[PDB]
Amino acid sequence: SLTHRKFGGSGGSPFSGSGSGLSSIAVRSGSYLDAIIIDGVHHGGSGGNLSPTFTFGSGEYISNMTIRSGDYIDNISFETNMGRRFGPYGGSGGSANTLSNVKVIQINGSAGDYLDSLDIYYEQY
Repeated sequence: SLTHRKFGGSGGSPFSGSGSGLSSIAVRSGSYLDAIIIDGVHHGGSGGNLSPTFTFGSGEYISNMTIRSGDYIDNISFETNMGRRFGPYGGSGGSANTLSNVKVIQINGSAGDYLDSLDIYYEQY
């Protein structure tokens, strides 16, 4: 069943993922998530360090995700259905929330200098 969940604060300007799906993800992070790079498109600032890009294989998707957040996105980590891991990247602030047994289909959000928020569209199993 398809649903969505917002994480983080109220600031920044809105962005969207590609629209249908999600082919690759990288982040910039320090103490917080500075940026999320979705399908090669940058959303957020130029601070922090750039992660390697995670590129989803055929039949591969985000299945479990842990996000630390307060007013911003502090940390992102995920696992896929193929057992691959991304992160954790970011700091230790905020509070943790986990999507468990999902299939993420799109990531939208809001950003300025940092990644303020994410709105994750996923199938909840």
